[PDB]
Amino acid sequence: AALKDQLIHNLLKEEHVPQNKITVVGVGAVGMACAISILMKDLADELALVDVMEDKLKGEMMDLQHGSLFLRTPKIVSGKDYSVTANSKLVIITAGARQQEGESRLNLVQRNVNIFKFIIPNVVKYSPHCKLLVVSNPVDILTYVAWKISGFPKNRVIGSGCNLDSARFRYLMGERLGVHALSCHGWILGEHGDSSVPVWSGMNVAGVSLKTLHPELGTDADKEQWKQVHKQVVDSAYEVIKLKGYTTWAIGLSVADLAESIMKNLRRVHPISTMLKGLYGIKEDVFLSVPCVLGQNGISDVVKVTLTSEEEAHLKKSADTLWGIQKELQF
Amino acid sequence: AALKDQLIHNLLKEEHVPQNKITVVGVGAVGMACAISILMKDLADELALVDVMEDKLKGEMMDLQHGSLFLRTPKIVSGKDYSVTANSKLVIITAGALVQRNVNIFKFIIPNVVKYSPHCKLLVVSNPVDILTYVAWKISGFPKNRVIGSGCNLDSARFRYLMGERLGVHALSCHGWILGEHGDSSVPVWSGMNVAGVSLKTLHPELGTDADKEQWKQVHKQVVDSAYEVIKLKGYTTWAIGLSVADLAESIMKNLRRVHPISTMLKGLYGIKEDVFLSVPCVLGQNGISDVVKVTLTSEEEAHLKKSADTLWGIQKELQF
Amino acid sequence: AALKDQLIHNLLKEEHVPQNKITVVGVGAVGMACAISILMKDLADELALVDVMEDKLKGEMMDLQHGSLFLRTPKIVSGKDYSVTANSKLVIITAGARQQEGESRLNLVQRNVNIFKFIIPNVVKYSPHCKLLVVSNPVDILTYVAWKISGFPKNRVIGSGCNLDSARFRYLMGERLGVHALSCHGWILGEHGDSSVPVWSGMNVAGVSLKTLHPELGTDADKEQWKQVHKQVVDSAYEVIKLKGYTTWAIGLSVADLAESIMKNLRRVHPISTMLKGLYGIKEDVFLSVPCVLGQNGISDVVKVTLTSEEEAHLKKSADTLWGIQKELQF
Amino acid sequence: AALKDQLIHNLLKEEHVPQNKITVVGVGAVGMACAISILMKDLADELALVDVMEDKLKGEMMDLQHGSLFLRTPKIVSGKDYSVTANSKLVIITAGARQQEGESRLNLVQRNVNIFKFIIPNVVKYSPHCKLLVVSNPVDILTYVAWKISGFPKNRVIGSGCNLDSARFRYLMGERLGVHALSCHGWILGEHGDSSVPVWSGMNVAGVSLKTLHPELGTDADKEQWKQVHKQVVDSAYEVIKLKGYTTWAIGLSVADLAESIMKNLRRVHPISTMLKGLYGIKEDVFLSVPCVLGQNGISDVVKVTLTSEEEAHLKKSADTLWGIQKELQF
Ligand SMILES: O=C(O)c1ccc(-c2ccccc2)nc1
Ligand SMILES: O=C(O)c1ccc(-c2ccccc2)nc1
Ligand SMILES: O=C(O)c1ccc(-c2ccccc2)nc1
Ligand SMILES: O=C(O)c1ccc(-c2ccccc2)nc1
Repeated sequence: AALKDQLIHNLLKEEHVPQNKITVVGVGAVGMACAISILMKDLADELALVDVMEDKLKGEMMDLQHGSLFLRTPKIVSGKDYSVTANSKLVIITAGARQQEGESRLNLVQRNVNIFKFIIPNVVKYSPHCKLLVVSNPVDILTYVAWKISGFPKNRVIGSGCNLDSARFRYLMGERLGVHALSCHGWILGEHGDSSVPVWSGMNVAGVSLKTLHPELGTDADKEQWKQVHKQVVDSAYEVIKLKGYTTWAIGLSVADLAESIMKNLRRVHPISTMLKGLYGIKEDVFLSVPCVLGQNGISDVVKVTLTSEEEAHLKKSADTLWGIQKELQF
Repeated sequence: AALKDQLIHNLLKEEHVPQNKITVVGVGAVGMACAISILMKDLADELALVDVMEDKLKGEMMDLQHGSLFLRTPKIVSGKDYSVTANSKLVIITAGALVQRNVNIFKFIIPNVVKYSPHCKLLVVSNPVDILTYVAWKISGFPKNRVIGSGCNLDSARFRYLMGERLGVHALSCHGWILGEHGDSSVPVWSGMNVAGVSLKTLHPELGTDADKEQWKQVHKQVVDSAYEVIKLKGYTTWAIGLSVADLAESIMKNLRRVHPISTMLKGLYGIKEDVFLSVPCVLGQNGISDVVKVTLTSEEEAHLKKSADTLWGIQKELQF
Repeated sequence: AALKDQLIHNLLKEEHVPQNKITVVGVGAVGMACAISILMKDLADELALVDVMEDKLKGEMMDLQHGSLFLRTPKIVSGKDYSVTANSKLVIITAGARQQEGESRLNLVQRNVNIFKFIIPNVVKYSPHCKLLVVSNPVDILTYVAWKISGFPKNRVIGSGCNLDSARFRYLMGERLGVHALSCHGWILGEHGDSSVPVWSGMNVAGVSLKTLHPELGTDADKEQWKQVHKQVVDSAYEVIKLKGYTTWAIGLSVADLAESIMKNLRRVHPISTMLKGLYGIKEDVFLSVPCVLGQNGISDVVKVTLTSEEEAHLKKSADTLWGIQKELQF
Repeated sequence: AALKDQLIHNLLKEEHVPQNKITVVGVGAVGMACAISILMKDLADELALVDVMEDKLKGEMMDLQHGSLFLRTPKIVSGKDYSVTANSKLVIITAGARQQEGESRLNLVQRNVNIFKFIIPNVVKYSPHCKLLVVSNPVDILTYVAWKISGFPKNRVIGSGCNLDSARFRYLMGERLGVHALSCHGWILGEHGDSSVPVWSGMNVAGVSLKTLHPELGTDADKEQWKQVHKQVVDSAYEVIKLKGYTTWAIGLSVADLAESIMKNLRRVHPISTMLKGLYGIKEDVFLSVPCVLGQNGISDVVKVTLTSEEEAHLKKSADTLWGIQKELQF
């Protein structure tokens, strides 16, 4: 009698269980950039969104759903209750507090810790086996906080870390050199941000080391000021925030790329933040960006880059800073 | 010599004439959704963004540029000056403010567009879209095949999604057309709704009427209201409109000749005698709209289109260019 | 210290389990067309190939593997031993014998049964939960054979059936109308091949019924002879075989499209062959093509097309003929 | 009134000109692998095939056309007559004479030269401004022949060169190290074939030089025998031919990737053969593979790789042997 039933004969009951589900936590501008980038690359057969702002959340979900004709991701869901995130292979954390003025660093972090104490247990409860990917800043610290709270082995807790900044570096490199970023290679490692380390000895096109051609590369004795590009990279995000208010598109694309490696088990190497106690001369429980092999089991291996003693010292300094801070957090 | 020249021997004096360039005018939430959707579909070898808000504009450009490693569009440019848009195949208009005001705005945007891309196709998304497509058309001087309104494209996609939810199948497999004037006055063509060539109206003759126990009529209402419901929740809409626009971009750039519910100057057809744009099923390719399907309409569906034409013309009569 | 261990520090011990594995059985031209199309649509994270021709098999695997740089499917495996197919979501059967001089078509069918008696139990053993998609001809009969041998519920055994033929029909429709195949709708249903049924009443563009515009559509009294469009469809495989000796590309593309719906749980409606006893007036255990909702559990629902009395008669006759052949096969 | 005219009202009476047309010359297994890969990457709005085997040609065209529903390339054409190739952006030559015996090299080349004397003039007649991409072996010599016959400037005449062999190298590299080929970097340069040059110095993951971790890399004294990996690349085509009779998929994928850089003006660096007189110590009109910037105007720039004296002389010798043969060609 009903039209559906007149039109369609049902032969199979529902067993409905997601096979490649991704959850994004937080629907601010970064969260939604990750979401659209992930939808348009067909990485998931289901997408879930969660946030505390219920109207905003429902709106974003609906807008995405109205695009269904143009996507190959058949199920998009959302809710404040984390049961909608259940059985995710990958859960991306973009939520957090924004540093107020006068706040102080340690105080900003703690407020983010307090948010994660609510988020992380809810993620783990409904997706015990997922990979966690943290994007919230400061990423290296907050990836640690998510690791400790979730109880997950280190291979399953990832920080986007320096992934986008390495992408920005390759872009600026390509602009100076007149070739596409895809063909330009450079690595930024360590602590996300201004303390991050541009590995000059690895920068090359077509296997041709720029440092071998141009020995001054990276020093202050450089007429071409290539050391500036790293600073350009670091500065360029705050430049963008100053211009449009925030950044979204690039980080979203960045995160989708990582998600691809994970969902398809590509085992590509990305500069991302991993718990590297024991490597790179690091002694504390700290996340730093190093070239990681990324696949369906998270970070399985790490490339041991050969660093100068200065570069090694930089990583140690950041490890001390990060640790000193984490030592003062309330969990 | 410079490091670049130690690394790279140049063999050709490079001339950059973009071959598959697309411009988005307006970097609001709609314009930027179009941009990112277009970028992720690999439709252009160059993207230009233009807006009057210079800081916002430069910020959006830089943000997209930073994602270059993950894209296949080698050049992204922007500026308030329209030289940056030069030689575009397709220029998508998302800027706007009424109507005589938009006329005044378009009186600046469109001639700037035509000056730097004399041969481009125009795609207007700005509301009220049927009227502004007419405006952009008159000011442009372009023949009608080259000026296109997003029209009922998204609302059809919304309708098809809601059809899919009700039937338990993907929107791709649910067919249905919303035509005419974009918005509250649009026409849900009940007679064409079908899955796998099976008319819903033939199975269920009450489809779309008040006596319809399933209230399919409310589905069209829900479509007409959905933008409003989404704005109420998040403040605006973006993703779906951007996706629907990139899909039109795709048919154009790849000369697909797919059929879309978009707004075209339909004088001479469907009984209309004025210069107005309404959504009908249009064949869309590298030359824009070259053909339209003649939907068989009920006598009152027809009178509904004629009414929208007189409504649009009534407004269009006033304006001055 | 090995170069690998010098370069890369291992942090995890992988027990590799494929999450979106597809297997193609038979690396003839049809099988390798399915394989390349599936690879270029990023539908799987692992591809396995099996065939009895061991050299040919290894050669195809290696050729595909040499392309890994340009693909996003990290693992391509092969072997005559079906352990390589273990834990496949989807297994595509293109293996078959070709007729000799010589033998009747029935005798040719039985030899394909004997081939399936070997393949199907091996497939089921290593992938108990997979869906089966049978492409080998005659496809309605061989899909039934696979159903029977496998013991799978009907929702999981799918025949490619009239999927390609409908695609061909839509292409020829679009050539006549000056519109892309994506916007021309029309269905070829029933038994794959000569006896297939062009459902004239369903043919439309933008929801405008051609039949209503042109009541002669598909009749002998039709001055535009649209029936010849169906005849072109029925003959197109033969025509391509006369010119190039076989067909590959189109069937491969049409199979990858079915694979997409399955791997991504899209629930798109495809004209494919399904066990339809109990529907469409059919009283026998036969597979015929009807519009099927295709997803991760295979065929969950079928659309009930309104058929004329003469159309129902063609289907029933097809069911009789199919069933008649099936009783004569040795299982 | 015809059904078409009842259904569709024509508003525009317009003409032809394809905007991103690609032509493939030769519908052997290589040309068709190029074609399907190009079709599935959405690189063209029109595809033309040409070959002297008219039935085969028409068969392949039809087979591809039947897959229209599943593609986004609206027009596929073919003909023995080159007018079908008019206004191509890019023309890919995969036609050539085969090997028999008693190779007076300047014979199975001079015969290819006589074949090109027919093809290339026809190509340039209908596409005066196309880029030429030669894949036929021997590729460095045949790219020179097409360059001479066409009258084209060197930037627009390209040979596939060592592009696939580098991809194979990066694949084998990935297998040894446990990471995807996309993250494994290495270049094979110079004369395509046995005499190609593995550039040991440039091989790396994430900017870490393997030669620097492992100085013996590439030498006979290499305990890990990485020299054999290059030899394995040089032999792989022969190994695959031995197994399946030819190679197709890998070369096709590699060629489509060059086509992408051209059609989208990506300016990526690929190891392809380019007329390198004046560079790398060479003074003759020959084509060798070096890292090239590839865009909408073909090869506009070359990367100058730092070579060992041993590597340099190896390239110089290749140049002289190529010229030695080219001298003896009758045009
Ligand atoms: O480096 C950037 O551009 C960058 C990185 C992270 C974020 C970010 C902002 C809010 C919430 C989560 C992440 N924004 C910008
Ligand atoms: O139907 C909608 O949701 C819809 C349509 C157009 C627009 C739109 C808004 C501003 C500028 C251009 C276009 N927004 C929403
Ligand atoms: O309709 C066609 O073109 C068509 C369909 C199936 C097959 C086919 C041939 C051998 C093995 C398996 C399948 N060939 C051609
Ligand atoms: O290296 C290879 O696998 C390889 C390269 C070229 C070709 C090739 C063969 C015939 C015509 C054109 C190109 N085959 C194999």
